[PDB]
Amino acid sequence: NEKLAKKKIVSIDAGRKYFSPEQLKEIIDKAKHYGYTDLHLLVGNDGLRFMLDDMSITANGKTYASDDVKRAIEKGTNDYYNDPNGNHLTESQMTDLINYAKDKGIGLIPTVNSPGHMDAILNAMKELGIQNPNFSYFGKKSARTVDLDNEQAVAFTKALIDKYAAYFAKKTEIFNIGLDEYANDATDAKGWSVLQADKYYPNEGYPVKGYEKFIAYANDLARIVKSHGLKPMAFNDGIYYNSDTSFGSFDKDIIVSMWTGGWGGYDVASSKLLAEKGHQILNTNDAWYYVLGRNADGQGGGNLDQGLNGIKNTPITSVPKTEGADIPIIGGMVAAWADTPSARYSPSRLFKLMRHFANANAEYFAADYESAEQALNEVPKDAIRSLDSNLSRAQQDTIDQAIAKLQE
Amino acid sequence: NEKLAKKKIVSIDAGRKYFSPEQLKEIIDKAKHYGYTDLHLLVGNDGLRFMLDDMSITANGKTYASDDVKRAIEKGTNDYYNDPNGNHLTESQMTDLINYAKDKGIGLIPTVNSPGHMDAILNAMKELGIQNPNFSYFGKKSARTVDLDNEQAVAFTKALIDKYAAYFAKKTEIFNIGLDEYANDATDAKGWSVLQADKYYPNEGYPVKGYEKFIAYANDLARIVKSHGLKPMAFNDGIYYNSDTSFGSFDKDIIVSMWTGGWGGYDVASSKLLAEKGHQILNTNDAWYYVLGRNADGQGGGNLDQGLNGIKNTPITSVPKTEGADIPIIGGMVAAWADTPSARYSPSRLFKLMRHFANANAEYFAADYESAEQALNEVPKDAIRSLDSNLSRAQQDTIDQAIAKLQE
Ligand SMILES: CC(=O)N[C@H]1/C(=N/OC(=O)Nc2ccccc2)O[C@H](CO)[C@@H](O)[C@@H]1O
Ligand SMILES: CC(=O)N[C@H]1/C(=N/OC(=O)Nc2ccccc2)O[C@H](CO)[C@@H](O)[C@@H]1O
Repeated sequence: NEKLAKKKIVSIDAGRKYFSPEQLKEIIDKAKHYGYTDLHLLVGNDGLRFMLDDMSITANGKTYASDDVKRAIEKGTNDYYNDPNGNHLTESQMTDLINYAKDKGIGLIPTVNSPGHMDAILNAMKELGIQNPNFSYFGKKSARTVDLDNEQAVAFTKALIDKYAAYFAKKTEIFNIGLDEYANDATDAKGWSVLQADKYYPNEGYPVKGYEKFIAYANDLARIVKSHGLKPMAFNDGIYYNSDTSFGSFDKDIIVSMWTGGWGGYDVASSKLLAEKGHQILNTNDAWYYVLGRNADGQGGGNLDQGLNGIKNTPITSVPKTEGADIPIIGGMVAAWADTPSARYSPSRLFKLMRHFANANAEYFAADYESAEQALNEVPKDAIRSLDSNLSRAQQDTIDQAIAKLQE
Repeated sequence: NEKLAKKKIVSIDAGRKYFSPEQLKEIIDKAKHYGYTDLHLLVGNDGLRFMLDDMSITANGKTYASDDVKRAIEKGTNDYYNDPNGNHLTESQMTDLINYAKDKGIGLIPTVNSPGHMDAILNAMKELGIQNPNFSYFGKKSARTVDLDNEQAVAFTKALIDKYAAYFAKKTEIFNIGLDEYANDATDAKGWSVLQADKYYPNEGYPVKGYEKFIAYANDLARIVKSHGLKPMAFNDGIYYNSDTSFGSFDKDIIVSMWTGGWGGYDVASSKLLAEKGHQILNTNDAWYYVLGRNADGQGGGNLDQGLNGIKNTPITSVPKTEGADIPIIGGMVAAWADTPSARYSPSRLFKLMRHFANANAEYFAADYESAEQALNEVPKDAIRSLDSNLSRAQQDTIDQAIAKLQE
């Protein structure tokens, strides 16, 4: 069935906040249990929390030694938030995690975010001797965003992505380069307008070729990822921002994680425009968002009850900003975020979100056969087998009737 | 139940195209059958197809005689499209239609559109001696939109709305003043930007206080409608366009028919902003749109199969441009339109749309008790009664099992 063949993805922000391999395996088990197909794991998102064994970087006519890069990144991340739970996943842990997921039929999609949400990398680059990597807006320095005029900072960042992409090659299918929310701290969430401004309002102090350079940067990352046999993904907001096609084009192989329909003064391209350009669309509707430590109404945007309500009200098939058109999607992604990374991670709350997303879109999620397997095993060792292995969660109680056997 | 208490509305464009009282009663019967609560009947929308017995209008220090107004409007409408099926509903027919609907528990919501989509009224005003009522944009004259600088044209239009509102008083609850798509012909669908332009780009030939005057106009119509005990409704696109609150405010009693999340260069306010301003929201998602004579993919926007797919993919609870927030709604409205008014009206196609909207949102629509009543009557005259009169279409087959009795 076509619905069941879609991707159903849970997203976890292990960039801002540390998650242990054990916690992540537990998430993987629940994902499999509920009919999900993939774990989307941000490891670079403000913080950078995945260290390769060899972190040496060649860029700028030199090689930054592995030990030096590791030190700079570890500290860069800790300056953002020194998490008492841990700093980073190691390469051994990631290889094991990917294999553990794969053995269960769960794929892994990493994110290493740039040119925004890269606090730790910027911090690292500074320690390594790269001057003024940060974008500044009229005196206000972005903590999270690289200046695209800074050739050395850009070359280092590209080489770091390439290094990660070389690792994830053959172990994974998709690599999310991110691209969301350029200089959102320094511009009060007006980054794309700011990058486009100089073209239409010249000689006013706006970044010359700002957006043009962003386009070139995004496409170069896309080529880098694809050179390792990987499909690039990115968040939608900066992609043909304001529906403006006059700055250049985006590479069609960029899968768009469509998370926002925009807001006042933040006029993103519709998913209709993006799909018509040829981009595949992953529905990542922010109606479903959950930010750790926000549980009920009044606790702010992305609170759990808001996310659970978005899940109930806005199904997997309902994409942001469609113009009423029929947008084809590769599937849908529900996202948990750690904006305040010191908040306590609650497995039960995350699984409640995941369960609700699966149950509210039951025809899209493979039925739970684990329960049935478990029951057969619990039969003293001294229907179920014949029911087709292709039901959805919508037909779940069928299976739960066959487990209601128990006696004989 | 809260879901069942929502409004579920079918919209019919009897402004562009003539619909007979008989056709409309048939629509009302189907609406009741499927669990709808209201018929939204545009009678002024490009064409004007409802004539009051007394059409005399006092404005501009004079009274335009009823017979003169009737002649001008009838011709104005025919110049738009002289429909061989008929020109207008009469007052007797409308009073009967409203009563017929009311007796069945179906409300009627009329639309008389302005200051856009008012071809016939503009045509009429010209015949009646009002000079240059039409908005022009750099030489290009709008056929559909009144110039808000034209005091006499504005005063006549306001008085016509007041006349209709006086008629609909006590017979109805809501009056839709429309307000969609200002000068969409003459500006290539850029009307709101055009009205706002002079404020930010002065001395360039843009309408001085264009949007400011639109705001005053909308609010005056709102006061007029409310003076007859009616709640005003309007389409969302012109309401705080571009999320700009610096031109003035909209009256909070304006219920917003939220039909569009906007598109490239057409940056409407989010339903989040509108709801936070205090506006009640009627979900009128254009994903569900059906334009008569467009049946399959490739036949253009609003084709039937597109509407049926929008209905399947986007439920009644999914509002345009929410910013991911929980938007409260008074209910939802599915709309059939006659953009090409010479297209053949197909009852079966319209009922298919209506049926699908009801079945795709089954928990919102009152169950069909008419079938059960019919069966009891067909019992030779020489369970059903006890099942609660409060089920939704989701529990329909319960009732259809009780009708599967038939024999004894
Ligand atoms: C692509 C994305 O979601 N980026 C940021 C992001 N941006 O969201 C907004 O700018 N606004 C918003 C916040 C909560 C829910 C919906 C939209 O949302 C997440 C939750 O706050 C952040 O953790 C992400 O880093
Ligand atoms: C409020 C509204 O819908 N206005 C016009 C309207 N505006 O729609 C658009 O501008 N674009 C559009 C067309 C079809 C489906 C969705 C959006 O849609 C209807 C169907 O074309 C027209 O009949 C209406 O007059």
